[PDB]
Amino acid sequence: MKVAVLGAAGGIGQALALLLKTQLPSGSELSLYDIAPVTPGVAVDLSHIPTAVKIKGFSGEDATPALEGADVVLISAGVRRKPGMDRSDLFNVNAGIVKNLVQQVAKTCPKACIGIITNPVNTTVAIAAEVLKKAGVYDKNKLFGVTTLDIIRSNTFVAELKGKQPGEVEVPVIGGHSGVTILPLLSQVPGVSFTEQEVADLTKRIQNAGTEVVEAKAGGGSATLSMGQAAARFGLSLVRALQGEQGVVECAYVEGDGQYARFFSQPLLLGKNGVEERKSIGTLSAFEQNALEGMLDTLKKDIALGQEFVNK
Amino acid sequence: MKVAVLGAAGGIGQALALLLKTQLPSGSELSLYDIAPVTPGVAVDLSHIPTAVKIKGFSGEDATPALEGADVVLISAGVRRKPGMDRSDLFNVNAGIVKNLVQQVAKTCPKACIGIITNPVNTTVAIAAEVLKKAGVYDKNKLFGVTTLDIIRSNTFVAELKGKQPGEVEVPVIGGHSGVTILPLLSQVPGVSFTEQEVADLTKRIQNAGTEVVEAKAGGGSATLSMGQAAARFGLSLVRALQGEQGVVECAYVEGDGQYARFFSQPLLLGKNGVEERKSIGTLSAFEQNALEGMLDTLKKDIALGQEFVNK
Ligand SMILES: NC(=O)c1ccc[n+]([C@@H]2O[C@H](COP(=O)([O-])OP(=O)(O)OC[C@H]3O[C@@H](n4cnc5c(N)ncnc54)[C@H](O)[C@@H]3O)[C@@H](O)[C@H]2O)c1
Ligand SMILES: NC(=O)c1ccc[n+]([C@@H]2O[C@H](COP(=O)([O-])OP(=O)(O)OC[C@H]3O[C@@H](n4cnc5c(N)ncnc54)[C@H](O)[C@@H]3O)[C@@H](O)[C@H]2O)c1
Repeated sequence: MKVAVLGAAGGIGQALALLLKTQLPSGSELSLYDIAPVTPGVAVDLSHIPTAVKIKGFSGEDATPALEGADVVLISAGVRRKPGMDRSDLFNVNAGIVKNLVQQVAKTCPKACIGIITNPVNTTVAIAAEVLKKAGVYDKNKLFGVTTLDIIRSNTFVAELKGKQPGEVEVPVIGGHSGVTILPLLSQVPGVSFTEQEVADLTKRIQNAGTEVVEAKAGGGSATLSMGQAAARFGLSLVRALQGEQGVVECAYVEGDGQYARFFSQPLLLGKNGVEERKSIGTLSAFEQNALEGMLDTLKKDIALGQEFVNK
Repeated sequence: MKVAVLGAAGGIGQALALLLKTQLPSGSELSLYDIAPVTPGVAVDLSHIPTAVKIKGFSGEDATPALEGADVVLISAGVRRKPGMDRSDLFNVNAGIVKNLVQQVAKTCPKACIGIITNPVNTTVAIAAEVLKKAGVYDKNKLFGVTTLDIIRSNTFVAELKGKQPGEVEVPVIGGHSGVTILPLLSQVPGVSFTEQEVADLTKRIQNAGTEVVEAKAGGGSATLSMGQAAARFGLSLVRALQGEQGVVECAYVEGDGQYARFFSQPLLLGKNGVEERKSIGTLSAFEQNALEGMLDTLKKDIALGQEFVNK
């Protein structure tokens, strides 16, 4: 596999880089791209680690070199929010960045699996899809909004509440990636039960976890190291599936049948061509049904904002 | 085990943090300290990763909280060099930082195993030893200059030359950590042979690898991600030995019998009390014997500079 990381010099990009360098299968290639001029030196730094993964870094305005022959592209370029901001407040700086980078992907490697990490994900994934459509090159099985951080956050918060080993708990999370649209499916966590007070409290802690880190960093940024970890998990799942491994399933924000919104995050069976099947969200509790119904008008306004930017 | 990282908000500290969070044994504690006010937020970021390792971060002028009950302390605080500088040029900014932090270690956790990562290591380790002596608390089996990056750099450079799997080659490196005092023992690499031209060229590439990254980053710093990786390897070796694991051996810069200089890096058998035995450097080639003899006056000037700072 070749994996390209666009936005490699940032806080997220460097942590992701470190993890992919040390965890990608033997024989893999990793290319790093960022406009920042330190980027080739980030690749040299990493190239001193003894693993059988070839790494090169690229700088400047053209990402073509990084993108040639890429199977997976992971996009983490863009600005972080400051205390007192919402994710949607990032639209004005980041919409242009994502539009610019996906046109480059559309020209150079239109068959790659593309993971959008750039905030606000609910909207930027729709920007990506519209760009790829205009280029005559959209495949809805190969475009992903990366929501994996919500998953590993829920796993951590549940295990500590319920006295479980953190690596042993997996919770499904559906919806989107904003404070209102993150819905952890706590009724479906095997082997654990929660009171309704535990469900309310946990769901809030999970929805507000991004603002918790932003507040804690005090103007020094948002989640970088945990997000690096989450994105490396998703990327390695993509790579595993693309190499033919069976039964790899991840939740991600993806264009589907539209039963709830155009884009919606749900569990997905991954295969050699991207998403193999979009799995059922299953049976919801009364809390979960209610939370879902309540999020739906905010979700599709997020989507329409993205499509607007590209189509007007 | 409790492991404390002093200098946790820097480029090295954050990569080290990420790796220790994800790789330390279940039941471990990790505390992060830095004067930078973002540090508690670095710990919150990391605390969202689902592993059974407790993490807390501390800021301000007092490191006591981070240091209470620590078994291993890893010091990576200090300034990076810029293009055109030598490691020794960092003495004026970094000597004070190391003196300050080791006095805090001497008060709070005098029985911890201490790894000095701060440059220039040949000199700063001697600063550390003199501080701990003045505090009546020096144990020469528990003070380490961290040279592991020279090792993993050599492993990478050899494997690519000789068509080996990078994870399968281990090369002993003795001496110190400066351009003149890094001596890779290429005559002792099992299963590989080198021409004398290959030995000269490889030894140079290895000695100048730090300047290669500094040049490549263009004022954006020195090696951070690879150094994080190297320090995490050393820290996990320390932890393994302290928990009673057998036959863990690492090269590190350590006060020994003085046959070459006061401090000298050589292979060490690690045990429950720090270094268990200081191993023989073995039989040297004619190149290696010569390189060793030639480095010795520079090494002990490095040492005497450190002792001077503390003792005058
Ligand atoms: N939805 C999610 O779960 C999720 C996850 C991770 C990140 N994100 C978003 O990703 C972005 C990450 O920011 P960060 O924390 O790494 O901040 P950062 O400022 O540390 O990193 C951002 C990088 O983008 C680079 N950059 C800007 N435009 C570029 C372009 N055209 N091409 C390449 N590089 C360019 C910058 O030079 C920088 O290195 C934010 O929008 C964040 O909110 C969202
Ligand atoms: N000998 C080796 O192999 C080796 C290995 C790694 C690092 N080093 C040295 O370690 C230092 C690492 O720099 P970096 O690349 O991370 O640069 P950086 O600037 O990114 O990080 C340094 C950190 O030190 C912090 N700091 C300064 N004084 C502090 C103090 N009193 N206590 C706590 N925090 C404090 C800063 O706020 C910063 O976060 C340099 O001297 C480097 O040359 C040497």
